[PDB]
Amino acid sequence: HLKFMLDTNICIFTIKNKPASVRERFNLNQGKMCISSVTLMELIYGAEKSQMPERNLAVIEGFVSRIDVLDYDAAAATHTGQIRAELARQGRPVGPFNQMIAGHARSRGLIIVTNNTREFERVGGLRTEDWS
Amino acid sequence: HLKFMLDTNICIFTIKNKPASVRERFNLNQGKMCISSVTLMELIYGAEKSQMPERNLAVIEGFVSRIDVLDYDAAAATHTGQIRAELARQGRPVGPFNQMIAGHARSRGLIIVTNNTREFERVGGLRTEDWS
Repeated sequence: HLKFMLDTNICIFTIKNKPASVRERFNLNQGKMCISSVTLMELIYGAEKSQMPERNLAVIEGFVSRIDVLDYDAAAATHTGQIRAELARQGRPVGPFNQMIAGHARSRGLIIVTNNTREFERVGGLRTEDWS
Repeated sequence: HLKFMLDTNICIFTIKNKPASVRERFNLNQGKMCISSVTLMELIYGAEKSQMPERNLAVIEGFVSRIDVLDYDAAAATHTGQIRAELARQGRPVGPFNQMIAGHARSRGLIIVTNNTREFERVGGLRTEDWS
């Protein structure tokens, strides 16, 4: 059963084995991890904008096949909308894709795994961990 | 079968029945229209931050019951990443949520209905209409 939603940086760190501690923790939690399709979007952007698009796309494809990719659905969208309004009320900045990842995680009761701890902690009702 | 994906502005115009031309075309295309869950997120944000949230959330409720809401899936994410890379290459600005709506539409072979033709025409391989 899913416990963790990995943020984009955490996926990249796992793929790069750097910081090595992230891949180590990844292997301790197999079967319990997923990403938002929003993170898949960020990963594909990284690959297609790179100097080696085909190679890096295959890397992403291989990586995501080992975990679940969750569709960003009405529940995720609604939590995200609520979160954005609350952040606006408090005058707190969170980047657009991170807002969506946060709402997606919260909509599924998942822990967000991220190295951007302070930013995600601006969001209410959301648990985070860092594996770095 | 679906033909159009409405962007957030077009939904609001439909809801407000102003400009009335949008609602008119909307009713001519019943059963053929949808929104990305990304647009649902924007609508929920708008209602939650408003001065009458409960009332405006009910409006969204009602509106959303009359159309299809499509989950933003891996295919949508993949088109979006490609699009962002291409826009960046060309130095063309498109807002983050609009990038995602464009990718979702392109992944499904849908026409984007928008009053922001300037932004969406920057995306390659994308058909658009303006109903305003």
